[PDB]
Amino acid sequence: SNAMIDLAPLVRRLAGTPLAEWANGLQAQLDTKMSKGHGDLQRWQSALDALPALQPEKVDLTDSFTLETECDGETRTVLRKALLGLSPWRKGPFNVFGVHIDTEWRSDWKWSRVSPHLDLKGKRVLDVGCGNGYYQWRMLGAGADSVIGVDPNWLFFCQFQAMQRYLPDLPAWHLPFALEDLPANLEGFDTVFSMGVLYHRKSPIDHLLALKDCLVKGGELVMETLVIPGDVHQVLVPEDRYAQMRNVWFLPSVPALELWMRRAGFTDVRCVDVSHTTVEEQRSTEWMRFQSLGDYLDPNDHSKTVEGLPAPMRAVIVGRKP
Amino acid sequence: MIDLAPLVRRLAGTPLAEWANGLQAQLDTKMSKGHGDLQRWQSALDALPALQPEKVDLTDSFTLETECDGETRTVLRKALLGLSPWRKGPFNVFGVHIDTEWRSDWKWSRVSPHLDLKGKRVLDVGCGNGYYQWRMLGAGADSVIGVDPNWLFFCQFQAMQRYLPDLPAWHLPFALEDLPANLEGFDTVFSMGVLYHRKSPIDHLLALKDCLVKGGELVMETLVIPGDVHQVLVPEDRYAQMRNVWFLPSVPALELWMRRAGFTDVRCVDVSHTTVEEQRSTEWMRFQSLGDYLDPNDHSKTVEGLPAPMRAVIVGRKP
Repeated sequence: SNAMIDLAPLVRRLAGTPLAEWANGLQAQLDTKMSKGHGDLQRWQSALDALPALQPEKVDLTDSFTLETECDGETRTVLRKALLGLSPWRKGPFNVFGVHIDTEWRSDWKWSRVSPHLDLKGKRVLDVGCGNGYYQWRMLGAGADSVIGVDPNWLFFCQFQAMQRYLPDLPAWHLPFALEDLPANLEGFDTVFSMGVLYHRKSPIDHLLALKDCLVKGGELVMETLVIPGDVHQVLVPEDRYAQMRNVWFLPSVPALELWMRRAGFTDVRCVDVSHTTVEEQRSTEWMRFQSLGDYLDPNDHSKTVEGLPAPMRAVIVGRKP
Repeated sequence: MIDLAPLVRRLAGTPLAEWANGLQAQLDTKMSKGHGDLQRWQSALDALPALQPEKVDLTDSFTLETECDGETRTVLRKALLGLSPWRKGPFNVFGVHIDTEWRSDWKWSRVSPHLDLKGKRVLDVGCGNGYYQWRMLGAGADSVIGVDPNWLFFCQFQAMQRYLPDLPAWHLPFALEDLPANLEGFDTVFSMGVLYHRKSPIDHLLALKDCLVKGGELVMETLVIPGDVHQVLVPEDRYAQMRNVWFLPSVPALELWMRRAGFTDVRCVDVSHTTVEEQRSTEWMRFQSLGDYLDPNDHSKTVEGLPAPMRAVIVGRKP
């Protein structure tokens, strides 16, 4: 009972690009996936159905995600309650007609540091593991021609739908697919982002190659992942959990990761941003009640996780497809 | 002591009347036996603030609302945490979100549209903390009795009943075998998450059938495997780290067993493969959960190499 999405505008937008053939089959693939996901989608429909009919008088996506319109107290209460029905909210924050979706992450802080290193104007962008799509909006704010996000999580998809309701003309799409669901050798995006995915992949090199295969020649990869201090030979694989997370594989040093990207065939490879993640930028909130960074750090030594491993440190590395 | 007089009144004139007239004495004795167990949770129950809801929703969720300041909410939260671990739920209790291990709300949404509970006398076998009992009233049930021989589950029900004291739901800390034979007094009986723990799945089905009036309905949920009518898994040792797991039939095998037990109009209404979004450790349930029980390299298997948890809901009628 979630409406089907009309992809005809996406098909129109991708005509005359290497993405055209793929776009021509997306409507069928999306329709099938949403049929199969009907049960899961029902979990969030009452929340989506309760979102009030409002249109922004003002939109900013360049310095934040902020939507403004004339909205009374009663309407704001309805909106706030509907949005809370889509919790937990991880990437953000979103300012939605005076409702502050105070998400787990200050994704805006990180974006602010990365964006000045990139020229997105006129580019077709893919965001891999996009979560709720927060960054897709910001990539439009930085001038992207179009942004497609992929993440096979229905709640993330519904959080994107909530925002797209109020931004229905903008060229951003969220596809509830895994990266492996894209065809081989798509080679159609100008820029690809993979933020927070590499450390969950058994095969980091295959991940890098899959991202390269998404890019046009001359395209750009922006890779963010968990790293450790040290030289080119230092690579951590946890015995069990890392910051209480399962399925954590390789945590290379920055020089190790740069070398792997060169072996995967990227050029102009360099780190643009490194930092230890702070409890100020990642924490539980009213909108994301579950445990968060502070809970996963050694309570006596914030430089270590509860397992005694080096605490979360993220690097952003940029490279080009030669 | 818990006063069962309103239950006795509610059941007068039904086939459950005679049994109800013996319940208070049985409960009192069971609670004597369980005194030592019950003491563990008394201070937490005693710490629950005196509050009464201004708004109650049991139909679309479990949500209770009232005027409550931060200091009372702090006391409420601490008391409720004293009853950890919380498995079935979630409960929204005056702004305190009991984020339980299970999204039992999701499962309820998959099951309830297939059932008509309006005006029915319902028994919930293996009710855990009684979450679904509240939802069954939300769905129009005249009354719900839950049975589960676990003292913590009993105390978790008491915690919610404190705030919903006039609703016709009761939790009995009994095993199904503690009910007399041939009660034949319920319109609908639920057995959710029990069959796989029974050495005798057929005796379980017959015991459930014996609780029902003629024309009554059994809602059966349990762990299953893929395959045809001949596929039946019994683990060599553990299944998803659990001891005492016996039969995991295929859906067609389970339907056949239900027909052999004498049910008619037997049909599977839901099949789902349990995900870590539906079952997980939380601040309210800190012990291990589903993600720890799956093969970390192949989530289609348990850590033992067996097919990963798959649940089926099957409905049948007593002829």
